[PDB]
Amino acid sequence: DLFKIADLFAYQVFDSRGFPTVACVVKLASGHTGEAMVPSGATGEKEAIELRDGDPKAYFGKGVSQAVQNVNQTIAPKLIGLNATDQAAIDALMIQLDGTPNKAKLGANAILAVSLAVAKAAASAQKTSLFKYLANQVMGLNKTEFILTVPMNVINGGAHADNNIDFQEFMIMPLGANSMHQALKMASETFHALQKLLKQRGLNTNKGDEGGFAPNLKLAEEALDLMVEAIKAAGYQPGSDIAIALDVAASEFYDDTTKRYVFKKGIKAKILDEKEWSLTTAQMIAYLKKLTEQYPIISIEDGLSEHDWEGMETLTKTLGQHIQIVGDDLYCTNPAIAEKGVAHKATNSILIKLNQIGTLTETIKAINIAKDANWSQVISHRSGETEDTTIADLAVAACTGQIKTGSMSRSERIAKYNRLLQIELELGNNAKYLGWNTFKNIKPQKALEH
Amino acid sequence: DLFKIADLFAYQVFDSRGFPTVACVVKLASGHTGEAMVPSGKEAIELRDGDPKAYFGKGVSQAVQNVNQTIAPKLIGLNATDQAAIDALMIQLDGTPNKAKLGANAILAVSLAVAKAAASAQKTSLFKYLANQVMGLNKTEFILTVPMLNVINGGAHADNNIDFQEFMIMPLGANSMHQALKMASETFHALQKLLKQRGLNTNKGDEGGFAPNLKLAEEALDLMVEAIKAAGYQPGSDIAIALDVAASEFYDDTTKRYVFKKGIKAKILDEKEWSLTTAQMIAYLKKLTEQYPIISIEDGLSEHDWEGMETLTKTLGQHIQIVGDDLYCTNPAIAEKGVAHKATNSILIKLNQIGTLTETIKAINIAKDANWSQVISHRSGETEDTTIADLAVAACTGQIKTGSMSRSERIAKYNRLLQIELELGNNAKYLGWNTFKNIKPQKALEH
Repeated sequence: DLFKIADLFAYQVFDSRGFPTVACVVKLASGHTGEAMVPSGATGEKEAIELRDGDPKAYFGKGVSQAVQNVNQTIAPKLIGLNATDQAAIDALMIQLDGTPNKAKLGANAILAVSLAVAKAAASAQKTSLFKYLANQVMGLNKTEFILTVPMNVINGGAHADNNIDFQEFMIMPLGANSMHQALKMASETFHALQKLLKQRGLNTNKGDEGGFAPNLKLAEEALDLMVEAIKAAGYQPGSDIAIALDVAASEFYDDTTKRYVFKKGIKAKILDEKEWSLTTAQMIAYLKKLTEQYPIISIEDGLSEHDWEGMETLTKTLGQHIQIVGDDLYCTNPAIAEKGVAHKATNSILIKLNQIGTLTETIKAINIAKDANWSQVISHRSGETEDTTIADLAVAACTGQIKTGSMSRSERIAKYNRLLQIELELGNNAKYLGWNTFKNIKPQKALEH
Repeated sequence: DLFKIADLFAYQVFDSRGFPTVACVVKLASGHTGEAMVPSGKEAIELRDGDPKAYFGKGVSQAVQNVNQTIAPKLIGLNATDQAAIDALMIQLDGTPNKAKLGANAILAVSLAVAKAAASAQKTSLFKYLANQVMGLNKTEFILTVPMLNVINGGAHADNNIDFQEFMIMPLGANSMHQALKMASETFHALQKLLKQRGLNTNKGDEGGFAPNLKLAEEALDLMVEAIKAAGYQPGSDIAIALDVAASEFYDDTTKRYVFKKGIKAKILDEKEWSLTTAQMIAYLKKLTEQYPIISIEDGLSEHDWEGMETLTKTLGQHIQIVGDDLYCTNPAIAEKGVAHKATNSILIKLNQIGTLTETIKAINIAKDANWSQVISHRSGETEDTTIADLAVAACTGQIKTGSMSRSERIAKYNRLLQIELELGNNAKYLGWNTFKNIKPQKALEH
């Protein structure tokens, strides 16, 4: 049998931050192999459980030897002999074998490593690109033409940034391009113009975890002004060529005592008055609205707190007809929660993080829930990434038209972009970069498109 | 036929800094493929377009076209296992001494992709193919690489006032690759905590290290020793230090003095006291190796100071590794002069400085014959390509310089080394302090 699983094993490797993570290798009886690595975030509540050893004498508590052992001694014997193309059955087996909703027994990082390595081995054995295998064998979509991904992080703020800006991610989005190579040209040139801008302002140009900058800026508007200048300096038109996406990460500064959005970093640094910048839900929506009118902002991720479902619904009603409203921590790539988001019209977009849910099959379920709702699906990296490029093939296979996988530095990000270049080249006329037409969940304002 | 080249193409990709570089894909008649990408830093010429409309002039579409229009048609039908012939043909196809016509980035991409395709067609690991087919070494047991990891940056492209370029930890006390990287990982995280406590920036330089606003090289070395201890390890016996001084960057050819220009311009150093003769520079490096557990010095004197390099190698080289990097530029003809003059006891091997795999192996074997070590090295602009890990294992150099413990253009090499160690089992050995055959380390340092 060409697809029978012959060997399966896991071992500890490192992510892009130097923390341990899980690698898994699947070997088929034909000799073909698949290999996958698991990313890691900077710990959500509804996320599937990332299993860490918590030994203070080993990797400052972040070892993954227990997850690795769960693959080698618990999962692997159950999967030997199975046809590797039976993705849904193999994921179901691991789901039942863990037996908990959040994969706390085996660890989502054990399960996902196997889930992805099995698909890669099958794709190898079918002698086909991973994106074609995922599209046409796993998802059964019978596609010959594929949609390439408009990419969206060049300036950081928030909980893990060294500066006093409360929003978490400021991203550029080259929607005016008509090919993946032109989109990455736009992104590369804008990134390097931004680096020159920051350097001559006297700001630090060392790289944050996702390859962007965390300079000592005082205000979100100062970051947004600099991105507009970088776009212009690179020779492009803000909005029509390169737009802006935000990851507000509002859960991080939502004050649960007062039910207000408190811009705590700017307040504490004496940049912001504490009363003026302690915002009601209504005032926070009005502020996000204002930014979308002052700047070419096309997408807002986690603009309100995950505890503020009523506000999220109001935001999507107010702004979502023309602005992409992305739910990330709102759903945690959980199909059951995404369905509730669809019913309530909480967002018009979902951020898809493989390791937040833990199997490829469930991730595809979440993607299809969004598709049925005419939401966009933004396939996403984590702050701790690897050289693994699975999310590039996944985003192309599901024709999401959008990916969030980092800045234009650090090859745990760049490798996804290089993989997308290769996919575009391999497909030729069968690849389409839709640009502004990539959105099916919103109607972008014509003034913004051009 | 199994190894016949059927198709071959290049295309433009991005390195770890966001700048264009060359990728090449080789497909064989048997359907097997190899793919490589080229890093970017007397070197062979890296060919850039110079078009201001595109990538601030740093496009590589001419190199890409040179592969597609010039090299590819000449390699169709050739045996991909004949690395020496394919490399010789590309060298003649270029026709210049420094690959200025086709570009070293065009030629190296093909050179590497051909070898990976042949290894794929042989159903063998790349390091085994390189060792037993390309280098004909008939090896079953391999030496793993002691890494030297750049954790603090200075010099030309760091935004601080330190003149020395790279400050590196080296986990020589480990007895496995995975234990070596445990030591590296834990020390790197400890250093990060220490920098934050001191109010210093912890975002990353190009090679994944830190570039904090430090005033003296001794400050960086102090922090590294503290981080080693804070991680629970012994400076020296567990984790030693390697330097890349990059002295060529601040050697003043007019006065023949090593002028610590960054520290002088920042009013940290008095210009008279820190404009050092060759003898004072050697005396300074010697003192550093006495105050700090430094086991290796790269480019401690200028490439224009061969007499100095010979004196440094005779003064410290008995027990300190002295690495020639820009002194040789991975050039076999220049390496042979280094051997005859005993300029160093080690050579830094950069594939894209010379431009083919065959010439790189020639440089390595020249060093092997002189009882030098070979340090297989990354460039500051790397890719997710992990060729240097397999090359360093194939040649049993026992040493690699491929970055800090962050950014996966560095980490990918370490992950590949972990995979190689796991694959080989008892056929892999991490030699630790015994990895050095070119020096006899001081027992005080390694005990």
